[PDB]
Amino acid sequence: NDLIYQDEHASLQPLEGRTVAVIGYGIQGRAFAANLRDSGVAVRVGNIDDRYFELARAEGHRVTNIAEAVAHADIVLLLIPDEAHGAVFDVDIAPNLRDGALLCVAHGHSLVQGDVRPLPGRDLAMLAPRMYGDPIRRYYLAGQGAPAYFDIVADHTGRARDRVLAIARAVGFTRAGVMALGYRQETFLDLFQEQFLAPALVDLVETGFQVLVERGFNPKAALLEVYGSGEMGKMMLDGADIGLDEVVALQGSPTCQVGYHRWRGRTLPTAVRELAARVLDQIEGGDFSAYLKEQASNDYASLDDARRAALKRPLNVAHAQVRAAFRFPTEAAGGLYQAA
Amino acid sequence: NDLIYQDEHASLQPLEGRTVAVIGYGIQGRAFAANLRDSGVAVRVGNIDDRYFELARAEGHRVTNIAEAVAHADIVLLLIPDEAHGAVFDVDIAPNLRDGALLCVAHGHSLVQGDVRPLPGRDLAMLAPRMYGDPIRRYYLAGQGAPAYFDIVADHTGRARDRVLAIARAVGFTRAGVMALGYRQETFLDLFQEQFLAPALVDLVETGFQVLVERGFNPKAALLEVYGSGEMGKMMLDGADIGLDEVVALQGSPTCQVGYHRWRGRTLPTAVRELAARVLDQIEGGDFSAYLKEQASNDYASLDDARRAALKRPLNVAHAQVRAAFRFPTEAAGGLYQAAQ
Ligand SMILES: NC(=O)C1=CN([C@@H]2O[C@H](COP(=O)(O)OP(=O)(O)OC[C@H]3O[C@@H](n4cnc5c(N)ncnc54)[C@H](O)[C@@H]3O)[C@@H](O)[C@H]2O)C=CC1
Ligand SMILES: NC(=O)C1=CN([C@@H]2O[C@H](COP(=O)(O)OP(=O)(O)OC[C@H]3O[C@@H](n4cnc5c(N)ncnc54)[C@H](O)[C@@H]3O)[C@@H](O)[C@H]2O)C=CC1
Ligand SMILES: CC(C)CC/C(O)=C(/O)C(=O)O
Ligand SMILES: CC(C)CC/C(O)=C(/O)C(=O)O
Ligand SMILES: [Mg+2]
Ligand SMILES: [Mg+2]
Ligand SMILES: [Mg+2]
Ligand SMILES: [Mg+2]
Ligand code: NA
Repeated sequence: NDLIYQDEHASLQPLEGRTVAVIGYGIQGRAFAANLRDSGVAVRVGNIDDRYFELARAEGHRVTNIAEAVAHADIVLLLIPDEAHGAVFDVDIAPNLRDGALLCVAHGHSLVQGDVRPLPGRDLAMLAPRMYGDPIRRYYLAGQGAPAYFDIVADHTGRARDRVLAIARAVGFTRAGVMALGYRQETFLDLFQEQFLAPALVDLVETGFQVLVERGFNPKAALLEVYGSGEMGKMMLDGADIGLDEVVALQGSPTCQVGYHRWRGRTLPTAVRELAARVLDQIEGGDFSAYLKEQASNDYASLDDARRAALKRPLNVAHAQVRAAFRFPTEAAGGLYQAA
Repeated sequence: NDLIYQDEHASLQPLEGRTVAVIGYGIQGRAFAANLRDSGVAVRVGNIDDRYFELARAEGHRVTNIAEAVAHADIVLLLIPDEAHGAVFDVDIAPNLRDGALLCVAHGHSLVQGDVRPLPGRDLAMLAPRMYGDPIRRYYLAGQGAPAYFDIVADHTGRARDRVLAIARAVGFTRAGVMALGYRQETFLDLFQEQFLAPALVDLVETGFQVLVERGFNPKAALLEVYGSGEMGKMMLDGADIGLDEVVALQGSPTCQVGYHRWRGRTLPTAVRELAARVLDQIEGGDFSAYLKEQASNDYASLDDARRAALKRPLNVAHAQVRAAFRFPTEAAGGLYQAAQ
């Protein structure tokens, strides 16, 4: 039976007189660092000598190297890329982590790989948000939050749970719900979303766009319908609330609803389900983890090549033409991470 | 090259001293009515004797039967289901449409089928928003808009275009962009999104949930990752702004990016391409239109059954379980259609 913590199940008492070192000031680090400060938690940033160090200083944080941040903290949040956990743990964290100190990862990968490990006298946990940085930050400022999963891997102090959930509460996850889930399950689940679901959603949008273009439809209009209008985006985000079939029922004309229900449950052949299983086997079997380590140890040059190639795909050429000629509703993001 | 109107390309001058009859107070009707009212346009609602009639009165609109609203209007927006257009046009609109009056549809279907036709002495246009009612209304109140396609079908007065684009500005569509597109192409494009893409997107989310649960993953966690968390919804909506591959490049960890690009462009078999082609054929050759008419004739009895059947699929059973347990952040839609500035 699932164990889910909300605001009534956590407090900031565990953080009284304690310092949190946010290690890394990237997509997660910046949001955690911002939300912790605004919740009145004493917070530090530990970062290498790169652009994120300068950004942290620009947004008013105490910033040092990782070793000094860890040395001066009761709670350490390791929010750097997963392939870099091993070296930073062995060289910078493990040697400097105080007795009774808590170390938290935001993803189970490094724990499954044995790159981050329990240490005598210290607490090890996962607090893994189900959302990226900007949304977590905007939700927090509007008195809301996104969900998280947590796992208490090692608890020498016996106070690991209260401290992990106090961190979750300070960053806002308890406003949605923080659910117990093993670090190993979170790893395979998270990598599945990234490797099957997300690529497949975009491939499907792209297939809609490519067929419409081949069949002589206006490319701007084809792009707009398949996601560019924001309509498929809204259906999916409104669907998160009330349900996907329920969005079509509430919001679709009878013409739309009859069309939708003619093909609902019939569009995908069994080969899609079978690829999903192949992707899961690769994640669980160690094949992905090996591929990731290869792709990593060049400062991700093969990823740079892929990101640049993607921007010249027809869909993305058409996106730039539509966005130049159609204004999309956005919200000002300036000072979003400065003190509330 | 495309014809795309924004705010600097339209004005409210063509609506000075003119009345708009909104026919229907549904998803589109309620949104048009509110945005028109708030933009300082005199508006009336024409509606049959159902709950939408009472809703329009409760939200403070002048409501009558369709015939009276049309008879007292310079511009008429036909915002009822597409299969009801034929009988309402013949009985309520055509005999009461003033000389020099404009009739607009928000979808090209009734025009393709010939159920709404040009009338001597009058203007006929399509103004088809690329968005449903709630977002249209929320965007408007934020000083933003949804995109729309327009087509001038008949222009007796010579003022059809100015008036269509005037309505578009009043409702907020020109804050995004209003593009000239033929009613026939809008019909097939709009139906294709509804009949191929939207089902495929939900079928794919469903496949994700099903494979995870059948391999013994926590059902609540599986539901959350495939859409329930809002993350995949946020990726698609943010992607509308900056691009889908760009969202993953800006917001995804290096782990996420390496995984995404390992399978991006390799997930779908050719069968999904061929299905989209099959759906376009059914739409273009009149097979869907025949199907919709058989469906409409039953008072949408089959639609009621499928809607109730869908609530019992494991995905939607897991949805209610997740939503009872996790709080999802949403704005109060309660005041959304109340009078504004
Ligand atoms: N991307 C997301 O929104 C989410 C991230 N996570 C997890 O959170 C953690 C942080 O991920 P992101 O914020 O996306 O990462 P990111 O790509 O934004 O990481 C940037 C930060 O990592 C530091 N960094 C990078 N390589 C380093 C190295 N070799 N040594 C030291 N510091 C280094 C940079 O200085 C910078 O502060 C990861 O474990 C990730 O799996 C999980 C949930 C959501
Ligand atoms: N659903 C959407 O978000 C969008 C709809 N459209 C188009 O807008 C038009 C309106 O569709 P929705 O607002 O979604 O429909 P809806 O299902 O919300 O329509 C409800 C309204 O239609 C009236 N109505 C229903 N049957 C009627 C009949 N037989 N005679 C007279 N009035 C009747 C009701 O009294 C009520 O006012 C359609 O042509 C549709 O294709 C296009 C763009 C977006
Ligand atoms: C409910 C969403 C997915 C579709 C709404 C839409 O854009 C239409 O043309 C219609 O419902 O007829
Ligand atoms: C950017 C979206 C699709 C994913 C963000 C997320 O949930 C992760 O675990 C990650 O980036 O590593
Ligand atoms: Mg994730
Ligand atoms: Mg439609
Ligand atoms: Mg549509
Ligand atoms: Mg991840
Ligand atoms: Na429903």
